[PDB]
Amino acid sequence: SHMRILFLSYRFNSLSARLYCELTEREHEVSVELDVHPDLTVEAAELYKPDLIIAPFLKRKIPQEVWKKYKTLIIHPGPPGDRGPNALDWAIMKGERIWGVTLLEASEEYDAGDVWAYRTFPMRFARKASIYANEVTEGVVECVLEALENFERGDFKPTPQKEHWWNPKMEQELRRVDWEQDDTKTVLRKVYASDAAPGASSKVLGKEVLLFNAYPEEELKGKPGEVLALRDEAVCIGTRDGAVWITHMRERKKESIKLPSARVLGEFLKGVKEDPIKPWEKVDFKTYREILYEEEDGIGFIHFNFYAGAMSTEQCYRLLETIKYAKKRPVKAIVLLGSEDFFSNGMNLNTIENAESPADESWRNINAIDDVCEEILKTPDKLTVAGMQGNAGAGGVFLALTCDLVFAREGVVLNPHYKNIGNLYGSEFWTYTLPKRVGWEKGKEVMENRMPISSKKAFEIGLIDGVFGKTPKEFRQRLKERIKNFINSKDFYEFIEKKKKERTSGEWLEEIQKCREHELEKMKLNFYGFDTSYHIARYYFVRAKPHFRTPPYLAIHRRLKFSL
Repeated sequence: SHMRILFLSYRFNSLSARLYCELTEREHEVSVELDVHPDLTVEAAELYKPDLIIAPFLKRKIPQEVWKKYKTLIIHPGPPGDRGPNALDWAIMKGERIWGVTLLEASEEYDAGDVWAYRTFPMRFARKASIYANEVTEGVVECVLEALENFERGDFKPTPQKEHWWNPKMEQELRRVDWEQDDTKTVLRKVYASDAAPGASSKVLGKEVLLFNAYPEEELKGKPGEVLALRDEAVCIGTRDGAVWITHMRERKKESIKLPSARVLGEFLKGVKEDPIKPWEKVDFKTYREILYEEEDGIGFIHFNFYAGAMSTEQCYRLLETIKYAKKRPVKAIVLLGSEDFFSNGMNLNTIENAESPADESWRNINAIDDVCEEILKTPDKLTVAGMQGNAGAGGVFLALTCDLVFAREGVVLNPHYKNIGNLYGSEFWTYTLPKRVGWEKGKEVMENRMPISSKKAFEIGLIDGVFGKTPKEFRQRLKERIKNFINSKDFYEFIEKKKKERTSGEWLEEIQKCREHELEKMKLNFYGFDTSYHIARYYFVRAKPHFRTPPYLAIHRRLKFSL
């Protein structure tokens, strides 16, 4: 059973990429056609002639002549019988305690098809994007693998829907945050239901904005809608009964992009006081903590919750400060944990796109990331560990590889390449870390591959040191257990005595410095050379510019020497 499967996807988003990994790593073939026009979707089915069509992420209705000719399965982010385009938004706005995902056949009426598989799960009070990236994606993977088994046996009959309900597209009026009428929990619900799209509309300091990435505040209080403090470019705003932090906003203009709240609001904030909290401080009330540092059992853990996994120049320097602090503590190991949803995705393209000179900000950002990487590498007397709870890509993958040990949760998706951002050369000392892990030949193959790999595949090829745990929490618990065991063994003290010798030698230090210099000269060419392929790719990505065809690297049915 080696099937030829066609994905229909609005964008090749995280769910599409997770399912791509699960299917191709089982030796099925997956071709992708992006959702551009029904005529293109029809042409792609006729060109590729799939065994099976899966639609992980649909915008347009599938043309009748496709799904009447090829078995076509649709992913719906709600339990059986739920119908409509904003299933998750409604489930969060309504406060459902149980939700689910359904794999169902295409049909004439919207979301009416017979059910092939479904999974249910308890709801978290959390951002829509986090539900989609964790509970929904894990459930969808189980549905799809189950349906491939059913499909190959050949006598499967799906289950028609009995009871069902329809929720229309959710309107902004329902999402809009009113600082006077809404208590903190209501603000949270509205932002969570709208994050990472379309955002919850609001007014702040006179500006019509969309709100993203909210956190409750318990100490600071004031008048509803008053800005009470600034902290790492997040703003804290009074609610009816309290206060809420908003880390990111987007103005409601055509050209505008999602940015840290301080950069959107700008001069309007003049006079607000920064309310700093160091990551290593203990607080016993709820508040916004971008970076958290905690010690347990001789291990120092650094959580860094950078929105979208994107690390701006300033977030890099804040992370560096915390690594430096940790390296002065009496810990045996330092563990970089990122956030539950992302380890890191590299440079912050939005803050780069927003800068007066994108090229100068790119140069600032890559040097900031490399300063973090350098500090990690030059840690002679402690174990360094990257714990990837969530996806990673571009410079974020190579940040992890500077750690002595790299572990990832099961189901993490990796993009260890730059082919989506204008073929950047990359830095982060990859010319040192990558061949030490896979060899030069395979390392070059890894960075030429534009398609994603799973953390299981990354472990099998030697790119990372282990993969375990189904959820972020389970992964953190097994990670701590495994590190705790190592640092309490004789093997750890032998290892540190060797590392102390290697990482203080002049030879090793000149080696890593030469790798940084050579990488940065290439990135300098990328950022400033006459070829501006990097800037062009960044513009299309940050601005979400639409596609007018499916590139051949996605569409196998549209490659030059394609036949049969």
